[PDB]
Amino acid sequence: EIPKPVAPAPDILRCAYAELVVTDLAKSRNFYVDVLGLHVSYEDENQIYLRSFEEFIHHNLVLTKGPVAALKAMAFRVRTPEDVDKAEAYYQELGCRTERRKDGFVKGIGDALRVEDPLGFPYEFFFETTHVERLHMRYDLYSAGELVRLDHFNQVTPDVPRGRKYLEDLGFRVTEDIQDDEGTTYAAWMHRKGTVHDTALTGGNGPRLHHVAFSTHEKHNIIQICDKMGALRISDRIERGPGRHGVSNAFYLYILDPDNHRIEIYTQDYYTGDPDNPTITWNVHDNQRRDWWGNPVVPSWYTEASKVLDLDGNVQEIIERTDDSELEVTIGADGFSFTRAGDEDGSYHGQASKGFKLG
Amino acid sequence: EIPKPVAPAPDILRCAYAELVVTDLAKSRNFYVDVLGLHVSYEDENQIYLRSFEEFIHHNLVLTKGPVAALKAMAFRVRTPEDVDKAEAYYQELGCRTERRKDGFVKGIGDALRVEDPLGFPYEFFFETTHVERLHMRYDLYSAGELVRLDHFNQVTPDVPRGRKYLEDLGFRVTEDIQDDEGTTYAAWMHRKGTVHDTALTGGNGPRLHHVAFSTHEKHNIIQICDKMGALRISDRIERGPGRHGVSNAFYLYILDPDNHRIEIYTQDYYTGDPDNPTITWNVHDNQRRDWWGNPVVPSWYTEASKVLDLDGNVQEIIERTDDSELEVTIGADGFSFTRAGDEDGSYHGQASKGFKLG
Amino acid sequence: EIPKPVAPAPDILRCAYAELVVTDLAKSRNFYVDVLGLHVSYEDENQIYLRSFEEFIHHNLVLTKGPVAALKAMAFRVRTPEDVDKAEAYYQELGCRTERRKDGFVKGIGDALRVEDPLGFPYEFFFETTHVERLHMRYDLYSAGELVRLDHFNQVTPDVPRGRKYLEDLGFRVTEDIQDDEGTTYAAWMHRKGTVHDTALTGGNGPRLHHVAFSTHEKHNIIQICDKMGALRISDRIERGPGRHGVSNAFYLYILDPDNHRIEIYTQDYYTGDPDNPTITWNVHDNQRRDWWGNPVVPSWYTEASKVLDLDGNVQEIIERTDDSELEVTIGADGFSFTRAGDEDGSYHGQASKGFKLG
Amino acid sequence: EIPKPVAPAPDILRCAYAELVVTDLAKSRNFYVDVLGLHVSYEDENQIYLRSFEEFIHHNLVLTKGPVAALKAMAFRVRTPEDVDKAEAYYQELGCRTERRKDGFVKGIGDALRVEDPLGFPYEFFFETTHVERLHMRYDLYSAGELVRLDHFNQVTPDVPRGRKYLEDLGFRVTEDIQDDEGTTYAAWMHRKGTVHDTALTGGNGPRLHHVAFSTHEKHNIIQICDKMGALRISDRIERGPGRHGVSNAFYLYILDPDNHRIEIYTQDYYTGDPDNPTITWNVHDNQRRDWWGNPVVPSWYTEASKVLDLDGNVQEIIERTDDSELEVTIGADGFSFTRAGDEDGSYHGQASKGFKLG
Ligand SMILES: O=C(O)C(=O)/C=C\C(=C/O)[N+](=O)[O-]
Ligand SMILES: O=C1C=CC([N+](=O)[O-])=C[C@]1(O)OO
Ligand SMILES: O=C1C=CC([N+](=O)[O-])=C[C@]1(O)OO
Ligand SMILES: O=C1C=CC([N+](=O)[O-])=C[C@H]1O
Ligand SMILES: [Ca+2]
Ligand SMILES: [Fe+2]
Ligand SMILES: [Fe+2]
Ligand SMILES: [Fe+2]
Ligand SMILES: [Fe+2]
Repeated sequence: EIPKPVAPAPDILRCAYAELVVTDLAKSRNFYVDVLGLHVSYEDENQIYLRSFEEFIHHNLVLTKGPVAALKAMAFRVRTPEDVDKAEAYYQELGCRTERRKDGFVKGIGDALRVEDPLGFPYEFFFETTHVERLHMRYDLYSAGELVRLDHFNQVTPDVPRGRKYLEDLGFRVTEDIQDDEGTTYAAWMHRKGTVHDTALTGGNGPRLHHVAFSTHEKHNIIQICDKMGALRISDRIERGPGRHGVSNAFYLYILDPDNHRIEIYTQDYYTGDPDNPTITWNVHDNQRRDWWGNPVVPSWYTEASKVLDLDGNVQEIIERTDDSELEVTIGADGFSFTRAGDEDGSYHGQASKGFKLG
Repeated sequence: EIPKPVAPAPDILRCAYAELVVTDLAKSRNFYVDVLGLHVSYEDENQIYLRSFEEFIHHNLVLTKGPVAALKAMAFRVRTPEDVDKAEAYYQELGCRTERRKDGFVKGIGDALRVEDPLGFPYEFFFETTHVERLHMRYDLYSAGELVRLDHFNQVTPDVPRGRKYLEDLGFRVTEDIQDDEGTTYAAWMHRKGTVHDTALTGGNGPRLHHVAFSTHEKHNIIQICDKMGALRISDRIERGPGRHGVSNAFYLYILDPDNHRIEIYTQDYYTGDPDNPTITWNVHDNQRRDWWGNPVVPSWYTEASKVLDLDGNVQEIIERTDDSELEVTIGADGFSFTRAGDEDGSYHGQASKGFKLG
Repeated sequence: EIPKPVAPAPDILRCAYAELVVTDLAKSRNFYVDVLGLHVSYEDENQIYLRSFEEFIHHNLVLTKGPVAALKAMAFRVRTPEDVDKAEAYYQELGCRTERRKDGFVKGIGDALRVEDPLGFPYEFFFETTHVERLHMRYDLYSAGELVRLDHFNQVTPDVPRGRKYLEDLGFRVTEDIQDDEGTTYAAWMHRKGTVHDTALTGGNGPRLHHVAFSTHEKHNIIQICDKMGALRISDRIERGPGRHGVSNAFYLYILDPDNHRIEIYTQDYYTGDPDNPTITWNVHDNQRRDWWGNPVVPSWYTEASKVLDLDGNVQEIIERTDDSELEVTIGADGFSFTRAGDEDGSYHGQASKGFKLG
Repeated sequence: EIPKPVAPAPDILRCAYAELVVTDLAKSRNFYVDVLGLHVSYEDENQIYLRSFEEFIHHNLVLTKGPVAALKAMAFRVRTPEDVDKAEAYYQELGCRTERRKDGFVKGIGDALRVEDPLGFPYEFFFETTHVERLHMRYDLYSAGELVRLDHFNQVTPDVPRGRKYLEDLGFRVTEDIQDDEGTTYAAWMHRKGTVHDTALTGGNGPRLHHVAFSTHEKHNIIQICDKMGALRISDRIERGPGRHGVSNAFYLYILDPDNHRIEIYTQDYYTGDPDNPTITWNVHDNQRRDWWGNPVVPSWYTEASKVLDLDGNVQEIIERTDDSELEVTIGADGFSFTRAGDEDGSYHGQASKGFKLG
């Protein structure tokens, strides 16, 4: 569907920051800085610029006050200045709306391209950025739940193979995926920096942003987040987890900000930088693929995701998935999942694992 | 009401071991030894004797081959040889059936008393025991999921207040409980050794044994047990967890052995040895009381538990609870739970937390 | 030989708090509160009262402004009010000075007895204390190096067997000790609460206070204290560690406060509550006894310790040890230590392990 | 002084494996397999092939029986089969001895080029390697001390700047170095894979191999290695640590194999893949540069290192450093180090930190 341009792909380094529209800047500030302990690079009455403990670029998260909570841009750092020109020609050849600012769209970023990409997502490409104090040895500042890096984004899109091919052309390498025996793809993970992923597609009504993911050093740092959320009596904002993922093998947690933007806390996946890095495909009915301990996937995880904006700041039209639903085929009334393939013991039919059905 | 005897209670030091009857010895061995890493002190075609990493007494668990899987004895060590006589007098005055074996009921234990207690539970009291090599610095043997001590038992009984009074008289001090505003007690925790408990009472049809708990050093050790069960493709034997308890504050996991005896893995509760240790009462509707992160309590946790035997080796008849059911008042069709008292937001009506209903 | 009184010992529960005299109260506040994260129960111009994360009694540590930095009192909590009576009668029979104050010596303590004990140490015994908010679930307050309990004191005294027998009559049970093949005892560890110790004797010139130890939950919380002191550029106040102890098997770290009072951080020793708990004796020349990894023991650890005060607030006269010196016999010019008993390989003559002499 | 070739550099992915010659195969196997838990990919009477938990290529270490313990090859994987031709051309232009084997030098490596590089080190470049089962989710085989990846090499060489420029032409990017005000360089670290390093240069008599480094997931894994070595009564084989590095910010430990080959265990350094990644220069006298906590650097760490072999299997002649010795300027009789720059308090003159002097 999406052809490969003749123009060369920009050389993408890694996911770098997201810009999220939030409704109430103070309430968001409490969440990101007071609960989560992210580091303020800059803030005013309109925006809060936040970085992780080990980051030296200006920010990993920008929160912008607005009327409608949404993703405004997912940004990728490119290797050279010229790569911003290479990105522009690329998305031009594709027929996508693009916007170039030599001065950047946000503080702490220089020359940048924003695009409405083929999947309806607002991507940013940029090289130039304001270096700040790298806080990686500032143990006087370290919190028990310290967020040390931006790791990845996850995008909800109807047709996964279509998006996958397009990301592949752009230079992302696919590391794992979820399929069924009848040829349906439910999800795919792909990378540039040599971790399991820098972004990922999740099958579903799209464009929507599923989540943004930050890394911690150790599993006990993720346990601390949960513990702190209990003490602040906000455990209702813990959406799902903690657990160990099947796909990626990372220890994980999903939480929800004031505007229901989903944040993932993530640690200890594996190295993927070799070009013949072996791929891993999971069957959708495998009850260890998402939570390795067989714990049930929370139904909100499959249905809820953030709005995304176009370049005029307007919410993008959602298109409905027509391929089968992961929720439905695993935990819905006609779904099933298994612990050992072909074994009736430890399998679930028409309900989730651990004795639950959908609420 | 169980009367306080005139006879002095045995000075109980701690929970010491449990004797569990199992149907297939070889399968059971694979779980406790090969999966969980417990250390064999003795075995034959009929029994397996197992101790934790820091134990010096002969064993913490005895698996005994039998035709019906059940708790045969929950054993407590007492401070002196003389306390065994005390225990016999005490139980006789209560009108209970007792049996005394000067050379013990199981290997590695000397003079012992077993009783059918007023709650219908098979308790043992002993002092004499064969000292073995204490493995506390045998780091050459240390597993990534190493089980380091026996921590507690947990008992299902229909009338908690009644059992509580009897256990206080016996010298246990209640450290935490769960109650509602209408007079109902759903569970109680009680100790001798200065941790949160040596046993506890869980409201339900009983006598049934709810679980036996072992401790790890660190939270990562419990994570590894989950990870290993995932690798062995027996995640369906993970019943509930891992999580942070409210009551007790401990990190925890619950897993099911081949006869569905429930085992808890536990770490990092607090010191309770001062005689005026503050008692903590939780409301039964508080959705952070069992799992602090608010994850739903799996239904089987409330409905399933092991049979217990009398002194003749027959299963004790089960007496139904008539008091309110914790399951029903919190996660049942007319149930209710809350995150913040008096707040509707993050409350649950007629269902479980995180988007689930009972399957 | 200190005689055994006819009067019964008081029932001691555990070590409870220390009172340290400090010379600059602001400078000390910065260390114990800002660096270490101790929680303030009460403060004014003259005194700071601090508790650990899991404590429900008023405080574990009192910092008292004064002219000469010293130990003012090491306090042990007793099981009942009448144990303070037993304590007074006990020490009086011993011929020791006593002072009783019905309203206590520091805020938050009630009826209290302080004594100049047979070894020159200021011991306190009390029962009454003001209960405070137990912060054990206050994870919104939890530091990456959080101190969770008061664990023990360690005293320096010239004649270890003499002190040992006195502490034994007083109800403490020896757990581990250090001796040589010539009859000399160098150190002894003894307890009431069922951990390795509540106090301990280190041979040397005394009465002096070697240290006060606080516990953490996990090994990484001790690592963080080190990492924080690095980031505050006060690494010169890390005296020794971190490491794994041979004796006690605890993970450990020694640091120095503004007045050189030594503080230990400690986690994960083993259960000692059974009366036949197997005692362990190490040879003084075993290079794994103090640090299990063989790392050398810093000479200041052997030579430096705090002054103690008598009941009139004057520094106790120091009596010189004549028994052999641990320092000299192990790491001095004619000292010796071994890795494997009998083996010349991995032994050290006239120097420290790992390639070092003493400066 | 090493000129840049006109021939394009091979595209280097990462350090891949080391081949070490050992004198007693059986004893070396005990150390690497039974003590350290590395995984066998192939073994016979002459050689052991070992890999780390997360590796998919054939091996990360080859132990080769032979007369003199030494490094035989340090191998880097390249991007494409063609990069092997490029490396041959590159080194031929340098005037270095080369040897090309189309079916490789060791099992499970295909087309390979070995060389005697300008510093005298036997480098290998390959692309082709036999894929093996990636053990990253094999938690049934995970050890409490698990080694999860090969992270880096560290080479000892007399002229750090000379070596630095040659590695830079070869595509390695410098991340951190150690220098003094007089203009001497003592040490430099350089990468390809996006971590602090794939190889490093330590100033000293060379060519020697300083160490081979493996990563763990968490800091506790490294503490387990030290605990297990105390239990095996081989703590004398613990050379240095465990510690937090200043350079790299990684938690670390140095141990010694039966042939005195040094192994580093290492975790949690930071991301370096952006092309403008800030370089960090430390002053040689800063006592927090090597151990962040101020612990002394063991002198053997500076003086001892492994012989390396030329292409005929003969040991390479060692050239003496004429630049200043890091040992002598920091811990030698004329050296010094500081905690805070310019502050004499926490400074050390003519000795090491923590009250120690050179052995
Ligand atoms: O004595 C302590 O300090 C302690 O906590 C336990 C043991 C100890 C030294 O102090 N040790 O070196 O083994
Ligand atoms: O981070 C992730 C990796 C694995 C995964 N999953 O559920 O296994 C989902 C996930 O959230 O996708 O981005
Ligand atoms: O270990 C326990 C402590 C707390 C608890 N719970 O679910 O809170 C249950 C529990 O399992 O009872 O013994
Ligand atoms: O790997 C490292 C990192 C830093 C370092 N150092 O002494 O700081 C030495 C090495 O062996
Ligand atoms: Ca009610
Ligand atoms: Fe994710
Ligand atoms: Fe329990
Ligand atoms: Fe101590
Ligand atoms: Fe290194």
